[PDB]
Amino acid sequence: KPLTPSTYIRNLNVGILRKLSDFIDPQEGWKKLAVAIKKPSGDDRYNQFHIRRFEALLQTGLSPTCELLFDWGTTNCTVGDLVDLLVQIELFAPATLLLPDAVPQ
Repeated sequence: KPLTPSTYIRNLNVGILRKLSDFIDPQEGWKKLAVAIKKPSGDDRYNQFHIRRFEALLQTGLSPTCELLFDWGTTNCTVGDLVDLLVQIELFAPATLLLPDAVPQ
């Protein structure tokens, strides 16, 4: 089904998750995203030790972006939330992957 801002991250299909990984895992994109995600209190959702755990996934050939999205997706955050964060951290390519109309041009 076509993505909308309301789609939950936990419902994204394998294909889109893998492609998001291709855009976000390189060049510490996943770490920019991980640091940017806030709890409702405004506090960081992920501390340095959470981030180190995601980092260690490279190198068993695993994707930190996937782990991050799987974990964060347990909060019922949405494609809209993710696109806001991607625009904020200037990872425009995966933003356009998900919601091309939501991206500043």
